[PDB]
Amino acid sequence: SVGIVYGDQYRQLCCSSPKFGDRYALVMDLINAYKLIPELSRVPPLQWDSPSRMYEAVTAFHSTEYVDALKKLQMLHCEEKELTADDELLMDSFSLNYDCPGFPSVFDYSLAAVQGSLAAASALICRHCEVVINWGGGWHHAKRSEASGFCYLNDIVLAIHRLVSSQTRVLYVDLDLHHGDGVEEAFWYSPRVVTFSVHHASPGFFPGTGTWNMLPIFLNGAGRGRFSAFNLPLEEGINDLDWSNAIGPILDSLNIVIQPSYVVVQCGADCLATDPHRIFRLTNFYPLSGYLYAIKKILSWKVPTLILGGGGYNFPDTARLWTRVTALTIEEVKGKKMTISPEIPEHSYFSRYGPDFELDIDYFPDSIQKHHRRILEQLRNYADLNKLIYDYDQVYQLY
Ligand SMILES: O=C(NO)c1ccc(Cl)c(NC(=O)c2ccccc2)c1
Ligand SMILES: [K+]
Ligand SMILES: [K+]
Ligand SMILES: [Zn+2]
Repeated sequence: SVGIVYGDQYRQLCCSSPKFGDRYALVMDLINAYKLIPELSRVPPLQWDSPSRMYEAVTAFHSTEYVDALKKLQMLHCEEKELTADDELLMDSFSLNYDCPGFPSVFDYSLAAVQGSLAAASALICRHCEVVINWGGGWHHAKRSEASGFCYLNDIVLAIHRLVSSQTRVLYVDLDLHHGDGVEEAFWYSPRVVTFSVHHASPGFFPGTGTWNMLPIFLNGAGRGRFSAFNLPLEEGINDLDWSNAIGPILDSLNIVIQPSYVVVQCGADCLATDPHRIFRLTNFYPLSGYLYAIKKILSWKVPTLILGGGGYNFPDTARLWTRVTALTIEEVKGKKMTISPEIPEHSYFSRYGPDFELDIDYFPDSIQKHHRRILEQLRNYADLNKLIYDYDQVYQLY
C-alpha cells in the first residue's frame, strides 16, 4: 500500500502561507482529478495529547527557545500592534525575518508539515505502508534554532529521527535544486543517517553549502559521521539525461553499500525547466524526467520509503510533476498500471493549467566524472570506517 498525507485541516494550514499559497491544493486536487486517490491510503497528520507532548516531539531536534519564539511570532502576527524593538531583536536571533517572515498562521503552518511527516514515518514503521507521500513536507533548510529558506521547522529531520530510533540505517536523498543543508547538518555526526544532496551550487547561490569548501576540499561529516554526508553540485543548464546519468550510479552504489532500512526522498520541484529559478532543465516527461528516473530507481530497491515535497515555485508545473511521481509510486509499489491522460481533467483548478491544459510541462528541450571518482572514494572510506561488507568492483562497475 502507498500512503499519502492529507486532511481538510491539513490542507487549510498547508495553504496558509504567503510564499506557497495554494500550491498544496493544486497538487492534491490534480492527484484527485486523475483518480489516483482511491489507489492510496490516507495517512492522517499526527496530533498530540498535550502541549508538553508536542514540545517533546518538536524539540527532539529544535531548541525549546526557538520553538517558543516561533509560537510567539504567530501570536504577534495575530494582533495588530507592530512588533516592539525587543521582539524584533528576539526574532532576528533566530533568523525569523527577511526570507522567513511571520504571518498569522506561521507556527501552525510549520508544525503541520511536522505532523504530516511524523505520521508518515509512523505508517512505515508499523508496516501499514510500503511508501508514504507527503507533498506538504520536505522543509530541508530549517536548523535547530534557525529558520532558513522559508523553512521554519525541519519535518525531515524529525521524521528521520523517528525512523532511526525504531541496526537501523536511513538513506536520505535530496533532489531539490537547493542543497539540503539542514538535514545534512542535523546528521553530520551520525553514520546511521547517510545524506545525499544533488543541487545547483555557484557563487552567491542559496544556501551556499554542498560544494567545495574555501586546493579546497569537500567536507563530508565529522566524528563517527565522517564520510557520511554526500553532495553532488551541478552546473546550471543540466537536462534530464545528464542529471539522470550523474545521479543514477551514485544512488545505486549508496543502496548496495549502505543497505538502508528506510529511504527518505525530498522531491523539490524547483529543478524543472519551467521553475522561476530557471537553473536546471528537468521535466516531468514520461515516454524521461530526471525526477521519475530517480524515484523509479529508488522504489526498485523495495525499501520502505518516504517521499516528500519541498521547493517548487511554478505551482501548476509542480502539481504536474508530483502527480506523475504519485502515479509512478502506485505503479511501482502495487504492480498495477496507472494510465494518465495527457490532458488535464476538468476539476477545481482546471483554469490554472492554461493556456494548453496538458500534463507535460510546456518546454522544448568531465566535471561529473571527477565528482563520481570523489564520491566513490568517499563511499569506500565510509564503508571502511563503518566496517561494511561490500563488493568493490560491483560498485566500481556501476560508474
Ligand atoms: O526552494 C528553496 N529551498 O529548497 C528556496 C530557498 C531559498 C530561496 Cl531564496 C528560495 N527562493 C524562491 O523560492 C524563489 C526564487 C526565485 C523566484 C521565485 C522564488 C527558495
Ligand atoms: K538537493
Ligand atoms: K550523516
Ligand atoms: Zn529548492
